[PDB]
Amino acid sequence: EKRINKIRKKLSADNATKPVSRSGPMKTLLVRVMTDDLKKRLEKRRKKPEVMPQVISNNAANNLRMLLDDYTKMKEAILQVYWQEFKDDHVGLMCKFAQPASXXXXXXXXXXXXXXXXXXXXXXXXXXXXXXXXXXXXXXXXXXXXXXXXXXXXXXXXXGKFGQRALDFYSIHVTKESTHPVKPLAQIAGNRYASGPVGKALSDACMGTIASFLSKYQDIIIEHQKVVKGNQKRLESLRELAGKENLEYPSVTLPPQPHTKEGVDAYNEVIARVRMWVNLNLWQKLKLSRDDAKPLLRLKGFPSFPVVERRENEVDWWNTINEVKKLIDAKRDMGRVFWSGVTAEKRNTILEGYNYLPNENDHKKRENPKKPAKRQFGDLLLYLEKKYWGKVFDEAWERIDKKIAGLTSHIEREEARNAEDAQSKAVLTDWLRAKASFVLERLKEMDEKEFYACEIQLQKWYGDLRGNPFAVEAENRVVDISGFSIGSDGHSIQYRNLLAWKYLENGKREFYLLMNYGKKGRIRFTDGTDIKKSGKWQGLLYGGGKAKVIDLTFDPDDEQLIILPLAFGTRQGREFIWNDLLSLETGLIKLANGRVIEKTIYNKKIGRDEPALFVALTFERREVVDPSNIKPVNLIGVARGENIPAVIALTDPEGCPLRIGEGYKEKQRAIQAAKEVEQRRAGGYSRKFASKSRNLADDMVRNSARDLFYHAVTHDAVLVFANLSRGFGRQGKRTFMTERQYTKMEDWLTAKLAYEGLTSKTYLSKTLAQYTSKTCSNCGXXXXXXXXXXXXXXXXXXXXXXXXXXXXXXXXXXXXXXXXXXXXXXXXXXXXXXXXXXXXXXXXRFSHRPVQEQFVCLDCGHEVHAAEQAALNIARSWLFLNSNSTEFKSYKSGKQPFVGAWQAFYKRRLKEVWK
DNA sequence: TATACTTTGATTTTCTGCTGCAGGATGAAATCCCG
DNA sequence: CGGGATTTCATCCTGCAGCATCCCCGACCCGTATA
RNA sequence: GGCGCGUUUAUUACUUUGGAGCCAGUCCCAGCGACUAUGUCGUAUGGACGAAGCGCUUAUUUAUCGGCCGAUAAGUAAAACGCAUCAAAGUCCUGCAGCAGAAAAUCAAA
Repeated sequence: EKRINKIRKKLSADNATKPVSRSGPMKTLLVRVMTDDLKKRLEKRRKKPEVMPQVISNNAANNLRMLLDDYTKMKEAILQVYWQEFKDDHVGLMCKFAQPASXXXXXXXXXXXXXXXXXXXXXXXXXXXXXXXXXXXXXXXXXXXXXXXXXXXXXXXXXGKFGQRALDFYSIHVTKESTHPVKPLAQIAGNRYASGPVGKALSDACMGTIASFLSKYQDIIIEHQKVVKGNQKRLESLRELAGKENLEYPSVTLPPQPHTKEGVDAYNEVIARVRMWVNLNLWQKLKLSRDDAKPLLRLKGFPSFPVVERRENEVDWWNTINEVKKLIDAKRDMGRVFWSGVTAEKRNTILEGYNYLPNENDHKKRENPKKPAKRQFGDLLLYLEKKYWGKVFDEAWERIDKKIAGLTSHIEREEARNAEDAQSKAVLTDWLRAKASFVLERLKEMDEKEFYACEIQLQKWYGDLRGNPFAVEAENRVVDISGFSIGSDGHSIQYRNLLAWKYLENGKREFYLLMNYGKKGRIRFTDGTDIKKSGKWQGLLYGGGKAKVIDLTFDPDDEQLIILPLAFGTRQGREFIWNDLLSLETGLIKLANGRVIEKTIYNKKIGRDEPALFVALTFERREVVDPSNIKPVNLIGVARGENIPAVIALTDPEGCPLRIGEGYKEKQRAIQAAKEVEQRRAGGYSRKFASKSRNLADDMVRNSARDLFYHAVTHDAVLVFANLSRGFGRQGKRTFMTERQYTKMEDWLTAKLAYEGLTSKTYLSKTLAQYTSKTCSNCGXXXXXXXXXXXXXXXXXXXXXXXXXXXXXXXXXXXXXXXXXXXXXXXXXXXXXXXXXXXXXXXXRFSHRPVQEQFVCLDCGHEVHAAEQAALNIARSWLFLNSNSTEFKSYKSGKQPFVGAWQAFYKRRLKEVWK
């Protein structure tokens, strides 16, 4: 009773249905094309198929290569010419992509006392439902709608929404007229692809991409205007250094608002220089806390123009290896006169301060730990200093040169045979960096002028040599299928693609995808109804608004007609090809769009270089359940977290009364530990678990969304989430992006709720997260007053005591926190409390949740899991918000804050009906 | 009893993945060549 | 002069919403051994 | 960690997550540790080599038993079957950015 398709057949089989209004919910297939290895997978089994289905016929693959390669070339040409348009005039291209308005009317005016940003910002009281005042500027009425007031209500020059079809791309490059000199269908594709579907799909893709770039660029220009205003407001760093008299000058002026991309680089360079100076001379040598001298923020978020502005820094491995060896062996003789020279004492400071000699690598936890190869050279230097300082350099150089020669001979004999050693490359780079950072100490002692030039060259070479043998080339290749429609004259296929389903022997089908992107016809159709055991080839082409299957006649020929046999499960087909509730060939689902994707999938037998072929037909729904349900006895309190996500508590409607996805952080910590142990040695990543964590996270999100949806439906309940303010994450030091999923569960639950009809007003509600997980379920904050008296505060709720136990660690520490309290209390206590952060002791002992699972109250003496207790607080916080009893009249009139009003609701209802 | 050592700040060079935004999920109609 | 291939052309969405919620680090980076 | 079966997720074969099944050694290269130090000994860290279910029918080769072949142990090869072995999920594309991981430099804090 706990599968997902049982719940959708519980929803869609107890109340009525209704058609959609304008658009619908979208799903997508992701079927794979049966090339050859999908048939090798079939002739390897125990039971074997009756009909060994089909294979890509070795000519369809060649024209797919031609089509995808021509498509990406045309995309790069269009994006390069609009990049050259964008670098010449920002606001011109922004005004080009604005939109048309609609089919409006004779709206209002605001010419006087209202201009623009970059020319007659009019107005209209559009929707009279609950929100009007749409500005919608003109002179093509560009729907400008902005002005966030604050200091000046200035409306945005370009519109509130950049658009896809604003430019009329099919009046430019693709048409035979219009002497714009860049024509992709003519110059690049060689005039052999049809200028119908190719030009319009390429239009849709390129214009959607530049619309997304401009729609990000406008907001980023606005937010960098705010950040540069705040950063000009934060040059009291010059005020403090004169205020403390200890520092002379930073000597740096800020540029204006950058606006290009390289201005952002110069601006953030100056910001980094000032920030490094502030950390070096104010945060450390003068011991100032961060939140007294606020630092300069960095301009982050500036987008780049999409495809053309990528890096492509590709270099070959052995040539850079020989370059590092050339730089090392050039300066060998100058290193000999240096290390045989100056002192014993200064040279010991070089050997000890620059991390050569091993500090504590002897802690043998059942063999020593390994050394980072700048310290193995230190051990060899120590042994040669004992046994043998001029000729120590020669023996050290010969030994490390023999190690280097053995490593490069092993990599040459293993790389150029069949495979990649994949770890000894990293060790060769580490030992080369060690030889470099041993040779360079003439320059790090004599003159630091040219020392930094060779250092940044060696840093670039080391970064190349460690990262570039693990970089992935060969990004995905997509072509689009923009719609399935019969033309105006009812005998044609506009966009020239179909879902075929040639009939097999008994009753089953084959389900090809037919593409005809050449400059010809080659597909025709009338109608049919027979079911004979041959190529009925039917089709589903969506005539007008109606859905119609056809009888289709064509011959497989090597000029056009990409014929892709699909491969999918019974699950995907049962879901949205032949679903017995939402059938095709009736119109309850309709196909909308399609692709063809050549992406790199992982094949286990070799490395990941196995590009497969997926299709991805995307579908829109047209039959939708009408909301006439209530969910009264409901209040399922979804309380989310990173350790255990989605903790569940179910109540009654008055408020009186599961750990979905329990073991989850351990699994991703194990995957992360595998990535980290494969990253330290063997400097890259080993591209096998390059999608393991995303697949685990997706499986958890979708299984937990299934479980939340199940417990919502079968117990006649409404889920109650907390307003986590999307984008919510811990965002610290050891905080991986794979456990930031407080938004993803809500997104997937809405996506399974938007599909199959419903909205976020019948099974999903959201309440405020203020002071949940903090109030005990039989008791009542964050204003822990330490103003009460050093021996023992008595608090508000009755009386307390002292005698603590603070377990502060991150080293080797623990405390009883009373003797230290008396030591920090001095005597007169006022001077103590002025000069103590010893409130941290009380806030570490007397706090709720000492360990980050449990909970301890301060007047109940109660122990709860603080996740079931958080869930009950969520399910009662929503019951407090929209129930006007007495106390929600307060906090809307502004009488009390939220805390006292919620406590007065809670302890009144805790004695009344225990809620 | 301090001097030796440790983790952590801030710049920088290379790569990776995962989320978080923004575009989207094109049918209808009208011209126009062409043999 | 109809068939088939190009060219244009354009469509809707309103909402109100206030400081913690996730985790955990700080705290003491001063401490601590030990020569 | 590696290698294979395949069931349920009310026409097909896809991408995944689980459960269960069987094998995880050799110093040949390299790493790393100790030093009797331009090397010797260890350590399975990485490449390379092999290890990767069982049972029932049918043809055979070898060893046992029987006075042309018959029945056992092993091995070969084939097809079909059974058991170990059992449940779930899928909404994608494009493009940027932001975080985090990983070493590696430089300048400092106590």
